[PDB]
Amino acid sequence: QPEMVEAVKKHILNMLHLKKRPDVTQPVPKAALLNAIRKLHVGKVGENGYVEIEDDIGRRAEMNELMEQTSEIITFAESGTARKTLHFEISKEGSDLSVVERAEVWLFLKVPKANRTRTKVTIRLFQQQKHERSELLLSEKVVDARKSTWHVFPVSSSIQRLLDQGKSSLDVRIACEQCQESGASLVLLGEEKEQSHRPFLMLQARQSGLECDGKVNICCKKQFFVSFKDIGWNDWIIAPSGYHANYCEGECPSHIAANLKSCCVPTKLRPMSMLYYDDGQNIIKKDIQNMIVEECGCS
Amino acid sequence: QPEMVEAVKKHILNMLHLKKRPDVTQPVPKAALLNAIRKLHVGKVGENGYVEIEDDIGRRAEMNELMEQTSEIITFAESGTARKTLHFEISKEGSDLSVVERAEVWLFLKVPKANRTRTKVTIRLFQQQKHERSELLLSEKVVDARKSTWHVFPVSSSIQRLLDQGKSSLDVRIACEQCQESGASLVLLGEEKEQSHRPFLMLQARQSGLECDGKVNICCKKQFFVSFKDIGWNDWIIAPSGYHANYCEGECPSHIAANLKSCCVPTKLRPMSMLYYDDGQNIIKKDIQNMIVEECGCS
Ligand SMILES: [Cl-]
Ligand SMILES: [Cl-]
Repeated sequence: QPEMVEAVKKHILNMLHLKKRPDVTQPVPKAALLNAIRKLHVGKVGENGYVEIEDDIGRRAEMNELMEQTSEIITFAESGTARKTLHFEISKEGSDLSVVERAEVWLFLKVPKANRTRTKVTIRLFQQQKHERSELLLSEKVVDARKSTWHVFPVSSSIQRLLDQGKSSLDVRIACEQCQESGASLVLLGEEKEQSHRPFLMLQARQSGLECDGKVNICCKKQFFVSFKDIGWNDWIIAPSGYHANYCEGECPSHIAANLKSCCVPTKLRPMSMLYYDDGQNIIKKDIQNMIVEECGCS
Repeated sequence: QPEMVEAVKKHILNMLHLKKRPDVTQPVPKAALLNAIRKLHVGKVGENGYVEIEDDIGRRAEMNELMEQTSEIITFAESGTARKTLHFEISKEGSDLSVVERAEVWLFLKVPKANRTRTKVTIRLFQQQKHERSELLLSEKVVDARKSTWHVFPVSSSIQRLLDQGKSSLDVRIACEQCQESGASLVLLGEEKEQSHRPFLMLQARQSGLECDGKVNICCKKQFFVSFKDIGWNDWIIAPSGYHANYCEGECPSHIAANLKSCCVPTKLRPMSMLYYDDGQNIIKKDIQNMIVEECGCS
């Protein structure tokens, strides 16, 4: 365990391009430090003097991973069998994704000649479900019918319910009895010169690698969190409080049945930002790549 | 070479969770597509129909790497030997970094009793250089002396010149003859209850792994760019135009003089976003992690 701590310490020093940790010294007073990192927006400070890094690159990494778990699907409407009906055949991708972050229906309201009278019209979207036939109110929206424009119909929860039912098919009847009064018309089939006005459904959805537990020799990640306070480094390391020193252990079966050998290797790496005294007078905010191992696998 | 293309194709399909590429079909008309990805801000379109991804996760990755090459240094002033002089001993970190992105001097103007008369005072910062003694005008700034507040003195180019001269020492004489007229005083030594007003210099600076060239067997990255147009995939792949299929080749010396074996392994991975037809009706924008290999090394 002391050897592990020494190893982690050497690792940190190497990534910071330091030959050793800074000598102890009476540093710049804490008030000065906090004020400086506050004004430069380097570190946000709560009361009692707890410091977090304001522009943490690790948070950006987590955000990127969120994007990596998120897919955006554009489904163009197919003509329905009935009048004023659209068919949406959502890709199987949406079935793999569990959480519906957002879903919109885009319909283009075409107003050939501008009309101020009856400025606003009520558009309704009915999901045609069977078991014989009943209609769900997908969306009831009041829109402006002054000029030709796109209109957006939020249908998040309804698409969520649809996917939860294990379905990716969606037939939509559209109703707008006041539309022609305003001299307006909903482009339901993007045909010919109005083909750039073909309606569509947008769907942004999320989806929601061994760790060493009791696994004997297989390639896995051992989690070893080490607080800087416990290893006597919290004097020159301002932030964060600790370091997730996860590492890859185990052996990997070869390609014997390119390269034959296989190694237990970090397959998922996360960057980490640090705020520290380089000496008694110099505080450094630094962003280090490949600092934290998130997953291990066989090469 | 056809086997390499097949390998890349299989790789892409695997990362997209597809068993094979989508069957050809008469897709949704290009006008509809472009309009849809434009309105949803999924893909920016120039004329002639060239498509780029608007929220490319790869660009975010490049930005993160820029942060990983950038350090921010806070140097607190030490008392000079002369009157109204501050000494800045910049960390050696700044010497490693070549490009000075920005540098500021923060000085706190303390106005005990508010004074509207002589609203503005001229503060000058003189860098005291020798070879006997001459003074450079670091900064000449006109500031408001109504209330006690911080003032920021841009010194980017001057700190750049200092670092270019291979020096990290900086003595600054400060002049403000109009300050006491306005009942103001520059906190030069953050002492006692004014210790949170200790002046400081901020410095944000940048710094500015084998590739297979003719290296026989050492671990390196082979660069293989493949355009989707040339491999007949540009019909269902809307963006980007091609794929940097870089890969790791070579052998790695062992740890014989943990794990003994070492493998040529991607040490630096970059994520890539794709915009593609899942079928004739469904366009998917997806962000894939660990898609592009940027560097290879021995594990
Ligand atoms: Cl130590
Ligand atoms: Cl093919």
